[PDB]
Amino acid sequence: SGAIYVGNYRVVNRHLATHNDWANLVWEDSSRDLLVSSTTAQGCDTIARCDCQTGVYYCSSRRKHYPVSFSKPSLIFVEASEYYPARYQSHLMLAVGHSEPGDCGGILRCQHGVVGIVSTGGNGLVGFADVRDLLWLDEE
Ligand SMILES: CSc1ccccc1CCN1C[C@@H](C(N)=O)CC1=O
Ligand SMILES: [Zn+2]
Repeated sequence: SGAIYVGNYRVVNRHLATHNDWANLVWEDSSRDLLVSSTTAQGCDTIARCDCQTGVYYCSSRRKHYPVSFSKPSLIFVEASEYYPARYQSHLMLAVGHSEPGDCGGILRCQHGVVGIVSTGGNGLVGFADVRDLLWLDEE
């Protein structure tokens, strides 16, 4: 689990969104595994606006932050899971790293701020849903 809190927005994995998230919905995209809801309190995270390919992510199944090299956001085939059939997920970046299903939501960050959140994985790979192109998260 986990979320990004920027401005009056909460960014979560679409497959982990709560009823309160759906009842306060701003935007959702199943192909990206992302959902954004509105919040009453202002958050403290800043979004990275860059092309970094190295950063650090939080892995809840290890209680550790790991430095990683990750691919550019792309259209990647993701195996069937409890939440989606086997399909292509867009704006996904892959890295070598430990992940388990409940690791979704962990933040990947670089020197500029938050880059995205854990969304996929298995067999020593971890995939992150990018948020750097969502410029509207910085305003309103
Ligand atoms: C850290 S994810 C992971 C790790 C180990 C094994 C399996 C997984 C993938 C689990 N997933 C991927 C999500 C998606 N974005 O399609 C939906 C879901 O249930
Ligand atoms: Zn950066």
